Amino acid sequence: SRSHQELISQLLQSYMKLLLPDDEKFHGGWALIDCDPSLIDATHRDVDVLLLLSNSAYYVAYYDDEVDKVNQYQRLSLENLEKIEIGPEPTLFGKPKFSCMRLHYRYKEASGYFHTLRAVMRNPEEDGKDTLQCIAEMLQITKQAMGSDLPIIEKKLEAKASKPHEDII
Amino acid sequence: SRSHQELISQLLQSYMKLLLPDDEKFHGGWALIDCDPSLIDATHRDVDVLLLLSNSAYYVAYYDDEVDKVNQYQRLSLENLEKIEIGPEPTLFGKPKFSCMRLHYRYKEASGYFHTLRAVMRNPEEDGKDTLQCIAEMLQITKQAMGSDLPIIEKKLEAKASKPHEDII
Amino acid sequence: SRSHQELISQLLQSYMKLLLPDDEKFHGGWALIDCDPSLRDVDVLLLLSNSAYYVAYYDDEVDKVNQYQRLSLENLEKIEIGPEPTLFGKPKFSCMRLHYRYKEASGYFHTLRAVMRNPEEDGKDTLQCIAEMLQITKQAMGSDLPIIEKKLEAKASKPHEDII
Amino acid sequence: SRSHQELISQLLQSYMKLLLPDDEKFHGGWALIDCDPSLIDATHRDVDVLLLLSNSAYYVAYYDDEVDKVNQYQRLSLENLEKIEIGPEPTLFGKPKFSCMRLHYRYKEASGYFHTLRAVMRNPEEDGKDTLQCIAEMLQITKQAMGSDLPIIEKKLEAKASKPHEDII
Repeated sequence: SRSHQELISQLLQSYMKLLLPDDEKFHGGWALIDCDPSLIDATHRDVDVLLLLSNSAYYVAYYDDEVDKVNQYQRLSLENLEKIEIGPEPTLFGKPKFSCMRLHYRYKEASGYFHTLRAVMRNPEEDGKDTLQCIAEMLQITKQAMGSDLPIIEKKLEAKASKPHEDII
Repeated sequence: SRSHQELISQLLQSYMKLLLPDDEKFHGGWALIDCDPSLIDATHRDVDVLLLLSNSAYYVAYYDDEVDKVNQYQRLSLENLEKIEIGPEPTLFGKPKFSCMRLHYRYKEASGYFHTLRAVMRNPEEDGKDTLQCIAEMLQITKQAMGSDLPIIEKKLEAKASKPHEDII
Repeated sequence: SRSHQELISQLLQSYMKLLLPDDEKFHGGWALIDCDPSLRDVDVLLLLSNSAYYVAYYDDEVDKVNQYQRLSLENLEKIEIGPEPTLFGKPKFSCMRLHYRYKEASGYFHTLRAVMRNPEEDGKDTLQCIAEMLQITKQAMGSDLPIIEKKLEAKASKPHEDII
Repeated sequence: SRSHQELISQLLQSYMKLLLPDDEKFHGGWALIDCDPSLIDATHRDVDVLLLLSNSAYYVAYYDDEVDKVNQYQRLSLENLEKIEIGPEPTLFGKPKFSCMRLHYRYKEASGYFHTLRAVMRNPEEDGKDTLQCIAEMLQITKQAMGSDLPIIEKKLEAKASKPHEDII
């Protein structure tokens, strides 16, 4: 009775209804990599990051390095997204290799909390800046529909780690 | 047992795993609206469209207006995406308001198949062209990463309908 | 007798009159560099009127023009903007390809890039802008002009011939 | 003997040497129109303006309405160009459809001197903002290699005329 299309369709419906609250509607989603240098071990390893955008919130979810699972998750209201900075990666040595985007957010009435992300670039000689500008512009345009401005600022990224990230529902 | 946070994270990883085939990775996804005049009824109601991009394919899902679920679903290999056109909407009379994005694809080795999409915008004084240029750009580099090319063309859009779309897994 | 100023204004008047035919208005002009390999930067002057565009190549060691073309906007088929068709490794910068009909034949094109001071600068925005003026100028006078973003082909244009 | 192409070649050569000082190289040039109410001849028309850019200077020339003749000529050093404002034309009433470009220059250590220009080309449909943005971006990129930075502000333009312009060599 039920066809492949009907099954994959019903799966899509159910999962838009499970991921987001009833009042929220999907706008955009991007696969990204964590750009902040972590304080763990030597071997350089890409941390997958998922950024999802609705009409009223943006979602940041971090993936475990080796296995397929989510280590850290956050639903963040758009009003608390203060500013976006886009510029050369804050490496601890060498020339910056690519661009990263830093999303600065308000948490428990405080600043110093930020996510620094870059796009998955399969071409080594590709900057990645265009992709991040596009993402920032959609975050901006969406926040503006709520009635609030969001500055997108081009500048060199400060080599600093943002206040410990806590999980948020 | 598991916390509220643990369940949400689990649902998320499971979703991203089910959404695409084993070998594919998610790159990006966007909520859009069908831009071409559809021939069931000639009225004023937006047809919602979901566009997903993997490393090897893009996915187009049309939603029923009455209910929040699919009416049509297509997985389309990136090899078959011929070109993208971006210009003013093909209005049957008078001034075109917004820009639309036309994705020309090859189906059963035949051409003349296309999706015409636009962005959902909360500012009537914004043509949405930048949002569409961004999406086209990600489709372009993704295809360039797999070895081929994808022309993005700025021109006027022609006042013709696409060949009927068929569901494809 | 005339002043320094009066002479300067008269020179400018005379120049804009001499630059183009009686029935043409100047719209825009840009200093560019040849992007294609030749069979040392070659300076290129591109000029735009209401009905035509002008391409003039400069010799590499002397201040002189050695190739000059007036091309009607109706003969400009399409514009391609994308990374330079290099013969080695990574393309440094974007180039703009102006495809034109010459005596009812295709395969003729100029590949040009912007004069860019900062080495960490693509120069794509500058070229997008030039193409946008060529587009609207042609559209007001005649047919539409496609601007295509893609990777440029590693082919060489059909030999350029001079047009008055 | 000398061919036609040879003659136009030496005409182009000598004249790009007569217009500019010996150490100045032509970057760009645009035909524009005065947005501001004329002060020399009060009545409303479309005063032709030529804007030329070299590596160290920009040139502004006002043509006479009836006969083609330079009524006002200014060579202005890029260092004295402090800001560029873009946005709707300054009217006394109602809706401004097209946008203008206001270049503020410092003259004899004093401010309040500006040129308000708009693009010649357009459809009544388009505001002409994109063109002026491109010009602004060439003036910015040129001055910056040479000197101090140049901000481009998007804002409403008062229609406040700018201190009487004096001819400069």
